[PDB]
Amino acid sequence: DIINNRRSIRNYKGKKVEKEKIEKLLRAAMQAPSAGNQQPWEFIVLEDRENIDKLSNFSKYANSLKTAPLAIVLLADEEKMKISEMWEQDMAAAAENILLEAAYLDLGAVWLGAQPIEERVKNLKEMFNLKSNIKPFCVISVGYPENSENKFIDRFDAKRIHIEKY
Amino acid sequence: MDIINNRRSIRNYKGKKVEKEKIEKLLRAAMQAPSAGNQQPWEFIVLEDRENIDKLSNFSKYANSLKTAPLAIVLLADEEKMKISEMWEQDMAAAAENILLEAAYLDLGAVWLGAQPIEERVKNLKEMFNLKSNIKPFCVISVGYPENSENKFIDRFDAKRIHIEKY
Ligand SMILES: Cc1cc2nc3c(=O)[nH]c(=O)nc-3n(C[C@H](O)[C@H](O)[C@H](O)COP(=O)(O)O)c2cc1C
Ligand SMILES: Cc1cc2nc3c(=O)[nH]c(=O)nc-3n(C[C@H](O)[C@H](O)[C@H](O)COP(=O)(O)O)c2cc1C
Repeated sequence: DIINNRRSIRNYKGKKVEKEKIEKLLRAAMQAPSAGNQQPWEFIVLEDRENIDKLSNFSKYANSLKTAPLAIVLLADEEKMKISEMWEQDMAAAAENILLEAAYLDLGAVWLGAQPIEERVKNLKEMFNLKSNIKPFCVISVGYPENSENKFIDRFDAKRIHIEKY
Repeated sequence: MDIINNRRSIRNYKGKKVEKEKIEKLLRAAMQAPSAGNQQPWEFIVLEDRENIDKLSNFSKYANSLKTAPLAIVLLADEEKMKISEMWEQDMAAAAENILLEAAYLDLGAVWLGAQPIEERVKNLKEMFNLKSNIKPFCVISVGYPENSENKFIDRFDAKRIHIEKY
């Protein structure tokens, strides 16, 4: 169900995400596959609404943060990268696990892209005073959904399937 | 439902073919992934020909799982579908993760075989399938019924990775 029903939800109720749910989101992230099992992820968890609202300024497409009770900033540590070529993929897998787990827990979430847009990456580095080795990846805003639902939109397209050869 | 915890990289498979219905479900799962701009840039080559699958193992030094796999899915992205080309690898990674999770859900084993951005691997996949310039190899996923490995929970949680409010 969660693969079909997971949606980008950008509008939230007032109430906080339970600490037990926050932990489950982070556990889900850390179960992602990673190149070389390098597990390069670090996470900043925000519940301070003043700071979440400020964080909404990191990009032009991050307005969901203005009502979010929770934000999770996904970062990768260069020093942990055995296979630096594929760190974005590791982080994307972790992000997708968070999104799916959020839907499982009846939460709404949306992936707010950062890497590799320089102005976004720079904003996140500055906002969190990040060391040179700590690379911003994305922000996930999370809350209980307002009006929007985790409901199935059927995106299947058989034209994307090539049998044996392109 | 414990699929996020139990999904493992499975690199050795039984000879049993993956049922047509399960193949379709894997591809459906891929296509439900989020994507920047909703650009949905993905294309898939599905292989069940064992000679072609074995040949495909040569694309990388880390693709030996294909030598026993009854199914391979090559993930590709089309430049001409990209509205936000800066993020296409992320879209494709989300699709790959959906495949892997759906595989575990269906009692299958799978492993992500990285390609992009390793030039030799991408070049080998382009050549093997004679791809158009705009069709970019992303990865290969080998899939089958597990031989001597399991989808089981290896707990990778590390609380030191969690920073509260600030780094
Ligand atoms: C981007 C990426 C590329 C990967 N490439 C390979 C690969 O080429 N060959 C391989 O055997 N495993 C590959 N893996 C699988 C990882 O080695 C595996 O996820 C890691 O060892 C953790 O084990 P798990 O998947 O069981 O959690 C890749 C994983 C990721 C996310
Ligand atoms: C790499 C990536 C970056 C994204 N960046 C943003 C973003 O900055 N702001 C936003 O509102 N949504 C963002 N999204 C969410 C997409 O717009 C969304 O996945 C797409 O419209 C499909 O809708 P769905 O998630 O409901 O399936 C991003 C998604 C991906 C995978």
